[PDB]
Amino acid sequence: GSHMGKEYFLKVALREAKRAFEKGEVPVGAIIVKEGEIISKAHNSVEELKDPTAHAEMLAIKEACRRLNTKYLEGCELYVTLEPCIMCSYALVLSRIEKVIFSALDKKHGGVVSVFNILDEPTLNHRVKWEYYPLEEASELLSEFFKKLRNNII
Amino acid sequence: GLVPRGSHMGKEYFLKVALREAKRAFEKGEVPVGAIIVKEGEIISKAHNSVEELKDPTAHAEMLAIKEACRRLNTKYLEGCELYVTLEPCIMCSYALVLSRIEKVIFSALDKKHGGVVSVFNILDEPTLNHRVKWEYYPLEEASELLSEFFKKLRNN
Ligand SMILES: [Zn+2]
Ligand SMILES: [Zn+2]
Repeated sequence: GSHMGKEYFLKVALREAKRAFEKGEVPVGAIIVKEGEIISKAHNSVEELKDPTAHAEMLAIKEACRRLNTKYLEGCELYVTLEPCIMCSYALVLSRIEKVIFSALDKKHGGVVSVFNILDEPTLNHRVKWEYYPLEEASELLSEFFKKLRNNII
Repeated sequence: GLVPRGSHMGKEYFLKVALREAKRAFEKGEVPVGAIIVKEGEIISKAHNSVEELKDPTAHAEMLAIKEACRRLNTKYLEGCELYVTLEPCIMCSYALVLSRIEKVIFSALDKKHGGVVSVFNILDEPTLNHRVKWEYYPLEEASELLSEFFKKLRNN
């Protein structure tokens, strides 16, 4: 088959971020993969669900747990278009995700390499591995979103 | 001054309502944590840890209560709301308070292991946040004992 590595799965996540952008949401997409199979896909849906916690990662985790009928996502990898925020980073620990791969950094809310290094905190019983795999399109989606925000505010 | 008015119930009263939710969790076989959201003295939502029932690692009491309050008030921001929880919010829930713009969180026991307010991380006192969530540790030993009893019934099986 064709190459289904990190760029491929992040590209799939980018489609979810695109969908979010089209829906007027902050453009972040996430997918959960287990043994090369996509288990769930989700996008930031804060605006449509009127729920500040409805970040892509959170929705993806809930759907994966629902499909696998399990509270833990051991052996699963999460691919997200933007570095997970503090809330989502700890959700990864709680769900026991194996690894998270992200394509852009979040300087003000990131909980992996930016504001806090939540995933590397010693006290943690389960250790979520991570990888920053930058993709130009992920950052451009965010930059375009903020240009739209400015234009929509007098 | 044309209608009746009264003082809002006290912190102990609301924490006791939360403890009731926590006991329900205990009886349902989950981590015994309960939480409620109050706005202008009125209880908007109540919830308890439902991770096992829902098979959802994110279903902590605070998360469920916030989602329910946002839905009942038809808004993503809970400005003016206070959250009472029987255990110090974990890191995930602590930031959820920030994202939801909750005004203050009041808790009755500490979580030395996952605590995100004063124990592991001080998520609320992070000057990076635009919204500052106020917090208060209002100790009630009964809340700590409920958690200890749970963990005890854990090993003893
Ligand atoms: Zn997040
Ligand atoms: Zn929590």
